[PDB]
Amino acid sequence: AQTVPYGIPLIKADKVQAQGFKGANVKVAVLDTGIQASHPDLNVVGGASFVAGEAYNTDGNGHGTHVAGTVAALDNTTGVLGVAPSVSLYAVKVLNSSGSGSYSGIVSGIEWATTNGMDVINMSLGGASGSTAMKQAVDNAYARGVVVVAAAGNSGNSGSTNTIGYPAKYDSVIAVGAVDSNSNRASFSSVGAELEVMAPGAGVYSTYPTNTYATLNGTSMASPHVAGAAALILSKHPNLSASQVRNRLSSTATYLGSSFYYGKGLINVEAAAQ
Ligand SMILES: [Ca+2]
Repeated sequence: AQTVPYGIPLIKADKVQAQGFKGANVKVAVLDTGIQASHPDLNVVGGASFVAGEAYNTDGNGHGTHVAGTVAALDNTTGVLGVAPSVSLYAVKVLNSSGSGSYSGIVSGIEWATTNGMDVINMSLGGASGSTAMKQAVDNAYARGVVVVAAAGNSGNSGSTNTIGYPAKYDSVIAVGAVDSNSNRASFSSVGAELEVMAPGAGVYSTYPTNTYATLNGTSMASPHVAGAAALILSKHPNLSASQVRNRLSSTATYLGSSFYYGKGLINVEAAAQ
């Protein structure tokens, strides 16, 4: 029995897939803690590790295998279902078993992604401070046609103090906030003027270490829904430029309220892709 997480139908991923578009030919790189490549519900085609002592194909934390699952859990008779199940998955390890990464490691991951022709980059990570190297790394990738997607942050909204993290804060990166199954903004979701779009981030079930599946909360779970949506949009319209894919996502987002808390609203892949 394959489970279908609320997240896929909520963003209308199921409608698009039913049309035949599943992300085939689109190269998606997941910049995270790696992925458990042996997971039976995943097909990791390659990648690289910029973390010392850990190869790219193992995940001693769980976070990367979970994010990876939301994007591409295989469409079959077992486990869960990804947003773009026929995508080419590349595991780029830039975070350690503790889920922490240095700027250089991340920067290497971004550069590797660009140099190796990836189509979409997912970054479910973020710090309080940026870096000039990271900004260059991300500007060039996007300018080279790569769709950059990152988690907005899990600092909630205490105050009126823009809590968007980096690299989400950068102009070339799409900042993704999180909503629950009722489409309401999850309390932990970062707010700020850079907040672009929302996606399911509360209570998302996906592939998890050592051939199992678990439920997690966080904007980190939200980002992969958008990365996969970009992959769907690209599989249906391969001649689109990154920003064009970007524009479809924002323009067709379902209005939820003030952008400071919701961006342009909840993504709708069917409207975005047509
Ligand atoms: Ca499956």
